[PDB]
Amino acid sequence: SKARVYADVNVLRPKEYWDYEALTVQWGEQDDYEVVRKVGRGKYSEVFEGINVNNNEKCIIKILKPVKKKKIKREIKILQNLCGGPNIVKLLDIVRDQHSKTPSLIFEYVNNTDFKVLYPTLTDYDIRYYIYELLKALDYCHSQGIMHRDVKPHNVMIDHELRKLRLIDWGLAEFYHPGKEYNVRVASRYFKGPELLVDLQDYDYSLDMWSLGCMFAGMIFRKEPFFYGHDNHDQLVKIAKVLGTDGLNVYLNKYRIELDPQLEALVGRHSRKPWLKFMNADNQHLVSPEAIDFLDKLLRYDHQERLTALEAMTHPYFQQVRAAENS
Ligand SMILES: Brc1c(Br)c(Br)c2[nH]nnc2c1Br
Repeated sequence: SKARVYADVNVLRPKEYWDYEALTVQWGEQDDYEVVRKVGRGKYSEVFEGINVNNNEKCIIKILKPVKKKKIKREIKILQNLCGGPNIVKLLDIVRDQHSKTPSLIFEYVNNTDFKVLYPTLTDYDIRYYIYELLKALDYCHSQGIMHRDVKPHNVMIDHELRKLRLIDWGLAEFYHPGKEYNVRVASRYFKGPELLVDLQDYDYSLDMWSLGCMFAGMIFRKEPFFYGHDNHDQLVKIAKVLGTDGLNVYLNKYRIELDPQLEALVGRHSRKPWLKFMNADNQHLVSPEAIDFLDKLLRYDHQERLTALEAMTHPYFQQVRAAENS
């Protein structure tokens, strides 16, 4: 399997662009940034809200904990390559300490609304507007030969007050290379594409479109995790119960994959449940014929069949968002 679009972008670019292991970061000054309060974490990092002590501007400080070398360079190089792109979080500086305690990434400030409280307030047009803005980020990173791999509500920061959208946390992002076998342990369970669930390792940018599709279904149908599995195996079962098992079998046959007999039985046999069955009076105002059509073109087993981000932008569902953008 090879990406339908932007498959050879990294080949055409110099080795330095995509060879992140050979990256010699230019460290800034840790003194220029004070850490104020933790909004951060404990996976591969801690995120805080701080200020730039040279202009008093707020910023986001991400401190990398027990996450050794490869990954850090990888995230830094992808961020530098994308800085300036439409709706891509902006890496302002990269600092550390002279003596020991290591890594810290500085970002432009971002101001969120726990997506769980925001999504219910979104109107039909707001969803169209924000998904379209997210589409600009993915088409840009993809055209730059980069896969995000962790698209989910938490990583799509939305400042509704300012109608601003930022795709954050590129810690799981990677450069795309034709035929390369990637790690499938990426994304968050509910947004994992079928490829990752059946171990199809030579995936591509289309993985992000499946994640986007899961978010979209979740937003228009008012069903937060649209595909709510309990584990990686049960995630595939939940997907099969909606898309149907006939399409799953076609996909496996095409890419020559055979499921673990215990997983195959677990998935079983299911008919395709039409998208209209998730519609109700609660989400009615968000559903339309075009919204169902768009979603249908994103949530396809076969990654090669899914709409690319660019093609997604021209779907009729966005025609209004697109027009307003003219002058
Ligand atoms: Br909250 C938050 C914000 Br804001 C940014 Br920016 C992040 N980048 N990586 N992880 C992040 C988290 Br958690």
